[PDB]
Amino acid sequence: LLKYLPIVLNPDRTITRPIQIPSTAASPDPTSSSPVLTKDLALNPLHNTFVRLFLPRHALYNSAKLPLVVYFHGGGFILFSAASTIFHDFCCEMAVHAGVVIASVDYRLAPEHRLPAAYDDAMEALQWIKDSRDEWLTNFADFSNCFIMGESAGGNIAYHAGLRAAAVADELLPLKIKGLVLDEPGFGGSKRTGSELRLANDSRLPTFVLDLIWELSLPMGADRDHEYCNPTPLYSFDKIRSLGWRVMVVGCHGDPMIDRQMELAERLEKKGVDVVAQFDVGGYHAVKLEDPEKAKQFFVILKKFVV
Repeated sequence: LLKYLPIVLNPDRTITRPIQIPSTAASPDPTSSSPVLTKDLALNPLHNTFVRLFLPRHALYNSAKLPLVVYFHGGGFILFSAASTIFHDFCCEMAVHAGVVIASVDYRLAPEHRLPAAYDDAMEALQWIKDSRDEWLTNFADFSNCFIMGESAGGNIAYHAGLRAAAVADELLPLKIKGLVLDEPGFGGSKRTGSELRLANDSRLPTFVLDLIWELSLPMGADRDHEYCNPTPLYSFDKIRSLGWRVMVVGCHGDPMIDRQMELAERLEKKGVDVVAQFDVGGYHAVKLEDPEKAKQFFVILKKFVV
Protein backbone atom coordinates (compact mmCIF):
# COMPACT_ATOMS: atom_id res chain seq x y z
CA LEU A 1 0.00 0.00 0.00
CA LEU A 2 2.76 2.48 0.93
CA LYS A 3 3.91 2.33 -2.69
CA TYR A 4 0.67 4.13 -3.66
CA LEU A 5 -0.70 5.95 -0.60
CA PRO A 6 1.04 7.35 2.48
CA ILE A 7 -1.34 5.62 4.90
CA VAL A 8 -1.56 2.60 7.16
CA LEU A 9 -4.87 0.71 7.49
CA ASN A 10 -5.59 -0.25 11.13
CA PRO A 11 -7.56 -3.33 12.27
CA ASP A 12 -10.28 -1.05 13.69
CA ARG A 13 -11.52 0.36 10.36
CA THR A 14 -9.41 3.58 10.87
CA ILE A 15 -6.23 4.78 9.15
CA THR A 16 -3.00 6.34 10.26
CA ARG A 17 -1.13 9.01 8.32
CA PRO A 18 2.50 8.36 9.30
CA ILE A 19 4.29 10.34 6.53
CA GLN A 20 4.17 14.10 6.75
CA ILE A 21 2.84 15.72 3.60
CA PRO A 22 4.78 19.02 3.34
CA SER A 23 2.92 22.25 3.85
CA THR A 24 3.75 25.87 3.16
CA ALA A 25 3.20 28.70 5.59
CA ALA A 26 1.01 31.60 4.58
CA SER A 27 2.78 34.80 3.44
CA PRO A 28 0.48 37.81 3.67
CA ASP A 29 3.01 40.68 3.46
CA PRO A 30 3.82 42.31 0.07
CA THR A 31 7.33 43.20 1.40
CA SER A 32 8.08 39.44 1.16
CA SER A 33 9.45 38.14 -2.16
CA SER A 34 6.34 36.00 -2.99
CA PRO A 35 4.70 36.64 -6.37
CA VAL A 36 1.42 35.60 -4.62
CA LEU A 37 0.21 36.68 -1.17
CA THR A 38 -1.54 34.12 1.00
CA LYS A 39 -3.42 34.09 4.28
CA ASP A 40 -5.61 31.64 6.15
CA LEU A 41 -9.03 32.42 7.54
CA ALA A 42 -10.80 30.07 9.96
CA LEU A 43 -14.10 28.69 8.56
CA ASN A 44 -15.72 26.46 11.21
CA PRO A 45 -13.81 25.55 14.42
CA LEU A 46 -16.10 22.59 15.13
CA HIS A 47 -14.97 21.13 11.76
CA ASN A 48 -11.44 22.62 12.04
CA THR A 49 -11.91 23.96 8.50
CA PHE A 50 -10.23 27.04 7.03
CA VAL A 51 -9.83 28.83 3.76
CA ARG A 52 -6.46 29.91 2.26
CA LEU A 53 -6.75 33.03 0.00
CA PHE A 54 -4.27 33.50 -2.84
CA LEU A 55 -3.92 37.06 -4.14
CA PRO A 56 -1.47 37.49 -7.08
CA ARG A 57 1.01 40.36 -6.51
CA HIS A 58 0.14 41.84 -9.86
CA ALA A 59 -3.31 42.79 -8.49
CA LEU A 60 -1.70 45.30 -6.13
CA TYR A 61 -0.57 47.49 -9.08
CA ASN A 62 -4.05 48.20 -10.48
CA SER A 63 -7.58 48.85 -9.21
CA ALA A 64 -9.31 46.09 -11.22
CA LYS A 65 -10.93 43.14 -9.35
CA LEU A 66 -10.21 39.58 -10.50
CA PRO A 67 -12.52 36.61 -10.92
CA LEU A 68 -12.81 34.48 -7.78
CA VAL A 69 -12.04 30.79 -7.94
CA VAL A 70 -13.31 28.64 -4.98
CA TYR A 71 -10.89 25.68 -5.12
CA PHE A 72 -10.86 22.13 -3.62
CA HIS A 73 -7.62 20.20 -3.45
CA GLY A 74 -7.26 16.53 -4.34
CA GLY A 75 -6.04 13.57 -2.27
CA GLY A 76 -8.66 10.77 -2.46
CA PHE A 77 -10.97 12.53 0.09
CA ILE A 78 -8.53 11.14 2.71
CA LEU A 79 -5.33 13.21 2.43
CA PHE A 80 -3.79 16.66 1.83
CA SER A 81 -4.66 20.20 2.82
CA ALA A 82 -5.23 23.54 1.17
CA ALA A 83 -1.82 24.41 2.69
CA SER A 84 -0.08 21.27 1.27
CA THR A 85 2.89 22.54 -0.70
CA ILE A 86 1.93 20.82 -3.95
CA PHE A 87 -1.50 22.48 -3.85
CA HIS A 88 -0.27 25.79 -2.53
CA ASP A 89 2.24 25.99 -5.36
CA PHE A 90 -0.36 25.04 -7.98
CA CYS A 91 -2.72 27.69 -6.68
CA CYS A 92 0.03 30.33 -6.72
CA GLU A 93 0.79 29.47 -10.35
CA MET A 94 -2.87 29.54 -11.20
CA ALA A 95 -3.42 32.92 -9.52
CA VAL A 96 -0.55 34.47 -11.50
CA HIS A 97 -1.18 32.80 -14.85
CA ALA A 98 -4.99 32.59 -15.01
CA GLY A 99 -5.33 36.02 -13.33
CA VAL A 100 -7.59 34.98 -10.42
CA VAL A 101 -8.02 35.38 -6.65
CA ILE A 102 -8.39 31.86 -5.13
CA ALA A 103 -10.16 30.73 -2.00
CA SER A 104 -8.88 27.20 -1.38
CA VAL A 105 -11.02 25.27 1.10
CA ASP A 106 -9.52 23.03 3.74
CA TYR A 107 -12.40 20.54 3.96
CA ARG A 108 -12.77 17.62 6.38
CA LEU A 109 -11.15 14.33 5.46
CA ALA A 110 -12.36 10.75 5.35
CA PRO A 111 -12.66 8.20 6.85
CA GLU A 112 -12.95 10.37 10.01
CA HIS A 113 -15.53 12.36 8.07
CA ARG A 114 -16.99 10.31 5.26
CA LEU A 115 -18.90 11.93 2.36
CA PRO A 116 -20.97 14.07 2.34
CA ALA A 117 -18.88 15.90 4.98
CA ALA A 118 -16.59 17.56 2.32
CA TYR A 119 -19.62 18.64 0.25
CA ASP A 120 -21.16 20.22 3.37
CA ASP A 121 -17.89 22.07 3.95
CA ALA A 122 -17.94 23.26 0.35
CA MET A 123 -21.39 24.74 0.82
CA GLU A 124 -20.42 26.28 4.12
CA ALA A 125 -17.49 27.95 2.38
CA LEU A 126 -19.75 29.39 -0.31
CA GLN A 127 -22.11 30.74 2.33
CA TRP A 128 -19.23 32.21 4.25
CA ILE A 129 -17.66 33.82 1.18
CA LYS A 130 -20.92 35.48 0.11
CA ASP A 131 -21.23 37.12 3.60
CA SER A 132 -17.52 37.92 3.94
CA ARG A 133 -16.19 41.39 4.61
CA ASP A 134 -12.62 40.18 4.37
CA GLU A 135 -10.54 43.03 2.91
CA TRP A 136 -8.75 40.93 0.29
CA LEU A 137 -12.08 39.66 -0.98
CA THR A 138 -13.82 43.05 -0.87
CA ASN A 139 -10.99 45.01 -2.50
CA PHE A 140 -9.63 42.54 -5.04
CA ALA A 141 -12.16 39.76 -5.85
CA ASP A 142 -15.05 40.07 -8.35
CA PHE A 143 -17.97 38.33 -6.59
CA SER A 144 -19.93 38.62 -9.84
CA ASN A 145 -17.58 36.28 -11.62
CA CYS A 146 -17.08 33.23 -9.39
CA PHE A 147 -15.89 29.78 -10.50
CA ILE A 148 -16.02 26.57 -8.42
CA MET A 149 -13.00 24.34 -9.23
CA GLY A 150 -11.34 21.24 -7.95
CA GLU A 151 -8.80 18.57 -8.73
CA SER A 152 -9.35 14.77 -8.52
CA ALA A 153 -11.43 14.16 -5.32
CA GLY A 154 -11.71 17.95 -5.12
CA GLY A 155 -13.25 17.97 -8.61
CA ASN A 156 -15.89 15.56 -7.30
CA ILE A 157 -16.50 18.01 -4.44
CA ALA A 158 -16.58 20.97 -6.88
CA TYR A 159 -19.12 19.12 -9.07
CA HIS A 160 -21.40 18.27 -6.11
CA ALA A 161 -21.04 21.77 -4.71
CA GLY A 162 -21.95 23.13 -8.11
CA LEU A 163 -25.17 21.05 -8.17
CA ARG A 164 -26.11 22.19 -4.70
CA ALA A 165 -25.25 25.79 -5.42
CA ALA A 166 -27.32 25.80 -8.64
CA ALA A 167 -30.35 24.88 -6.55
CA VAL A 168 -29.82 27.86 -4.27
CA ALA A 169 -28.34 30.33 -6.77
CA ASP A 170 -30.59 33.25 -5.73
CA GLU A 171 -29.61 32.70 -2.07
CA LEU A 172 -25.87 32.99 -2.83
CA LEU A 173 -26.05 36.56 -4.08
CA PRO A 174 -23.92 38.77 -4.16
CA LEU A 175 -21.81 35.81 -5.22
CA LYS A 176 -22.61 34.87 -8.86
CA ILE A 177 -21.32 31.59 -10.14
CA LYS A 178 -20.33 31.72 -13.80
CA GLY A 179 -18.76 28.30 -14.20
CA LEU A 180 -17.37 25.04 -12.85
CA VAL A 181 -13.82 23.76 -13.52
CA LEU A 182 -13.50 19.99 -13.06
CA ASP A 183 -9.82 19.08 -13.22
CA GLU A 184 -9.47 15.33 -13.64
CA PRO A 185 -12.45 14.79 -11.29
CA GLY A 186 -12.63 11.54 -9.28
CA PHE A 187 -15.58 9.34 -10.01
CA GLY A 188 -16.24 5.63 -9.73
CA GLY A 189 -18.78 2.83 -10.22
CA SER A 190 -19.41 -0.75 -9.23
CA LYS A 191 -18.82 -2.07 -12.78
CA ARG A 192 -15.43 -1.36 -14.44
CA THR A 193 -15.27 1.02 -17.40
CA GLY A 194 -12.99 0.28 -20.31
CA SER A 195 -10.29 2.64 -19.02
CA GLU A 196 -10.47 1.08 -15.60
CA LEU A 197 -9.80 -2.27 -17.27
CA ARG A 198 -7.07 -0.86 -19.61
CA LEU A 199 -5.32 0.84 -16.68
CA ALA A 200 -6.09 -1.75 -13.93
CA ASN A 201 -2.33 -2.11 -13.22
CA ASP A 202 -1.52 1.60 -13.22
CA SER A 203 1.73 2.48 -11.33
CA ARG A 204 -0.06 5.00 -9.04
CA LEU A 205 -3.86 4.32 -9.15
CA PRO A 206 -4.33 0.57 -9.68
CA THR A 207 -7.82 -0.92 -9.15
CA PHE A 208 -7.25 -1.87 -5.49
CA VAL A 209 -6.20 1.71 -4.56
CA LEU A 210 -9.20 3.29 -6.26
CA ASP A 211 -11.47 0.77 -4.55
CA LEU A 212 -9.77 1.58 -1.20
CA ILE A 213 -10.34 5.29 -1.68
CA TRP A 214 -14.06 4.77 -2.24
CA GLU A 215 -14.30 2.29 0.63
CA LEU A 216 -12.84 4.89 3.02
CA SER A 217 -14.79 7.83 1.60
CA LEU A 218 -18.35 6.71 0.95
CA PRO A 219 -20.88 6.10 3.72
CA MET A 220 -20.29 2.74 5.48
CA GLY A 221 -21.93 -0.10 3.49
CA ALA A 222 -22.59 2.00 0.31
CA ASP A 223 -21.32 0.61 -2.99
CA ARG A 224 -19.58 2.50 -5.81
CA ASP A 225 -22.86 3.23 -7.68
CA HIS A 226 -23.74 5.53 -4.83
CA GLU A 227 -24.53 9.01 -6.30
CA TYR A 228 -21.45 10.52 -4.54
CA CYS A 229 -19.22 8.10 -6.47
CA ASN A 230 -21.03 7.55 -9.84
CA PRO A 231 -22.59 10.75 -11.19
CA THR A 232 -24.21 9.26 -14.28
CA PRO A 233 -32.07 11.97 -14.78
CA LEU A 234 -29.66 14.86 -14.37
CA TYR A 235 -32.42 17.38 -13.88
CA SER A 236 -29.76 19.48 -12.14
CA PHE A 237 -28.25 20.07 -15.56
CA ASP A 238 -31.38 21.96 -16.57
CA LYS A 239 -30.65 24.42 -13.75
CA ILE A 240 -26.94 24.70 -14.78
CA ARG A 241 -28.03 25.37 -18.36
CA SER A 242 -30.72 27.87 -17.35
CA LEU A 243 -28.24 29.78 -15.17
CA GLY A 244 -25.84 29.95 -18.18
CA TRP A 245 -22.93 28.34 -16.27
CA ARG A 246 -20.08 27.03 -18.41
CA VAL A 247 -18.30 23.83 -17.39
CA MET A 248 -14.70 22.94 -18.12
CA VAL A 249 -13.66 19.25 -17.86
CA VAL A 250 -10.00 18.21 -18.33
CA GLY A 251 -8.25 14.90 -18.15
CA CYS A 252 -6.03 12.57 -20.06
CA HIS A 253 -6.03 9.07 -21.52
CA GLY A 254 -3.55 7.80 -18.95
CA ASP A 255 -5.93 8.29 -16.02
CA PRO A 256 -8.04 5.18 -15.13
CA MET A 257 -10.94 7.60 -14.33
CA ILE A 258 -10.97 9.08 -17.86
CA ASP A 259 -14.07 7.22 -19.08
CA ARG A 260 -16.23 8.57 -16.29
CA GLN A 261 -14.93 12.08 -16.76
CA MET A 262 -15.63 11.92 -20.47
CA GLU A 263 -19.08 10.48 -19.87
CA LEU A 264 -19.92 13.34 -17.55
CA ALA A 265 -18.77 15.82 -20.23
CA GLU A 266 -20.96 14.06 -22.85
CA ARG A 267 -24.02 14.06 -20.53
CA LEU A 268 -23.59 17.75 -19.79
CA GLU A 269 -23.28 18.46 -23.55
CA LYS A 270 -26.40 16.39 -24.24
CA LYS A 271 -28.35 18.56 -21.76
CA GLY A 272 -27.33 21.74 -23.58
CA VAL A 273 -24.74 22.87 -20.99
CA ASP A 274 -21.88 24.91 -22.47
CA VAL A 275 -18.90 22.48 -21.98
CA VAL A 276 -15.23 23.14 -22.70
CA ALA A 277 -13.57 19.71 -22.75
CA GLN A 278 -9.83 19.13 -23.04
CA PHE A 279 -8.96 15.48 -22.92
CA ASP A 280 -5.36 14.72 -23.96
CA VAL A 281 -3.45 11.73 -25.09
CA GLY A 282 -1.00 10.13 -22.72
CA GLY A 283 -0.22 11.66 -19.30
CA TYR A 284 -1.33 10.19 -16.03
CA HIS A 285 -3.56 11.30 -13.23
CA ALA A 286 -2.26 14.51 -11.51
CA VAL A 287 0.45 15.09 -14.07
CA LYS A 288 -0.23 18.86 -13.98
CA LEU A 289 0.70 18.94 -10.25
CA GLU A 290 4.21 17.62 -11.20
CA ASP A 291 4.74 18.88 -14.75
CA PRO A 292 5.14 22.68 -14.98
CA GLU A 293 4.81 22.70 -18.81
CA LYS A 294 1.50 20.83 -18.72
CA ALA A 295 0.35 23.17 -15.94
CA LYS A 296 1.43 26.20 -18.03
CA GLN A 297 -0.62 24.95 -20.98
CA PHE A 298 -3.69 24.38 -18.84
CA PHE A 299 -3.41 27.91 -17.41
CA VAL A 300 -3.59 29.26 -20.97
CA ILE A 301 -6.91 27.51 -21.49
CA LEU A 302 -8.15 28.46 -18.00
CA LYS A 303 -7.32 32.10 -18.48
CA LYS A 304 -9.46 32.17 -21.60
CA PHE A 305 -12.24 30.23 -19.90
CA VAL A 306 -12.41 32.61 -16.99
CA VAL A 307 -12.49 35.52 -19.45
